[PDB]
Amino acid sequence: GHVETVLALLEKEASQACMTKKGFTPLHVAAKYGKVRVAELLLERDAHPNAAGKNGLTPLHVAVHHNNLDIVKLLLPRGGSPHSPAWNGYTPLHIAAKQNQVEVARSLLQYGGSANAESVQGVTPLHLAAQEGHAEMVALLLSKQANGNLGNKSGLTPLHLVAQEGHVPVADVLIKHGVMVDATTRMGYTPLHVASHYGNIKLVKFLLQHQADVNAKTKLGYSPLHQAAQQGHTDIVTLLLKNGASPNEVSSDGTTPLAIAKRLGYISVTDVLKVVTDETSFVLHRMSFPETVDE
Repeated sequence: GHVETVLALLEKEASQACMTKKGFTPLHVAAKYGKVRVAELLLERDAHPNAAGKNGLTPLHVAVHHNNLDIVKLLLPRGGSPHSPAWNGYTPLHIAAKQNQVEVARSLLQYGGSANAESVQGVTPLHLAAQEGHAEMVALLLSKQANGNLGNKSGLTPLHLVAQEGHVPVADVLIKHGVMVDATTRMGYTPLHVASHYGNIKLVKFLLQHQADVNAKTKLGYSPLHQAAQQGHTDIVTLLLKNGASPNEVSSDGTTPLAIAKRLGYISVTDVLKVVTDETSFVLHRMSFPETVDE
């Protein structure tokens, strides 16, 4: 970060195509190390921000990983990359949400933002924002207009992920906005099913209030009970049963919530579930897990 040295290098016309084996650009180290006085020097030679290496990364993507936003706010008029994805198809929106800077939403709001762009998985920036579910996100995301609950390849809707992490705040914000409470996955799992597998009574109570069905069955017969029993989360199973969840529902494999609780040797659960459950629909080991976005 010696700026007058770079001024000396400028008259010698060093190329701005200086590319390493890792795919870095001269803009990337200025984005990382926060040595930024040379940025106006780099634009004296009319630098172009659109530059993607082997990993397809942009100055904004490297900038948001370690944010010195004063450069980015001025790069945006200097032909900034509005919807640039990474090699993973990742937009700056959801990675900025996961990094969760306080003004990065305002930084993109200076231009705008798209929180529905498809990744290589099919996940939207709205869904990855809801997965972290920060405090300012549920306020700011309102200004952006996007599908409130957006499925992925799995069919995972923001509500589903919120139930997975059991973030009550986000689950509230989302229900208030009018997202689908019982949104289903490609296999047929709802945010209740998923919360019951998680075993979070809070992430289940909230959903009960949201009116997600307590007997929502999967395409293979698994219900939020079967799931709480396989998980061994007696708390969630009791919360379901108390709220009317049926305990005598046979799945596509012939195992009820009791059958499962038993096979898994969970006794605390088996005591309530086995008695609440009626006699097993059939005389007799495939489990049931909700979908999740891949790495």
